Amino acid sequence: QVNLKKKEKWGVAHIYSSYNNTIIHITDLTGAETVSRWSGGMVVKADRDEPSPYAAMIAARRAAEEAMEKGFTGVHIKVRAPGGSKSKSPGPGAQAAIRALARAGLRIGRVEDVTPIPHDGTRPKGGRRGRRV
RNA sequence: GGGGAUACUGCGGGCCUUGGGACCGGGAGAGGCCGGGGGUACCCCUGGGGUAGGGGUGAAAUCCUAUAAUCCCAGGGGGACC
Repeated sequence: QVNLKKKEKWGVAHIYSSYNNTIIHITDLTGAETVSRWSGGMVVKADRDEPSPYAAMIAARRAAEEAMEKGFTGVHIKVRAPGGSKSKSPGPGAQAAIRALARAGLRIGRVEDVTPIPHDGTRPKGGRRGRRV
């Protein structure tokens, strides 16, 4: 119980956003201790509705209120679209979730598109012609 | 079968330098080969965290996951690719 004068506790919200779901995941400043992890698939029951900025805001609110219960007055943001051979655009859930966090009242610090981009590229799926849908 | 002409072609000889070849100089270039050193990304293993879903679709399911998954963190390894 260190004598905390500031009560400016800062954590990190890692936001995995894709075209199929979104995961809010709040940790300490390191990232090695988790404090809240909420998903579209927790907050709803329709798979097609998992990605939505609706239910993204809800997952964000639940994770936020849990974290600001536990302390953590502010959060840095690390939004992450899927990997290198997959898509490199996050989705709507990202901006929706950061807006939801600000609404919840956590001081949003610095934001970063921490998306793993390859300097080479493994082969992506779909084959030579892609998805012929 | 003879005789004649000699521009062109051929044959022989000689000269030339414009075509081409050689050389020299400073540059250019993802030309090639061989060696070394790296870059993310991805996958697996280990350890820590943290629990109930993840994934995928037009919508779903197969599949993965409560032996602890997805997510996050620290290490190790791997093969491709720049």
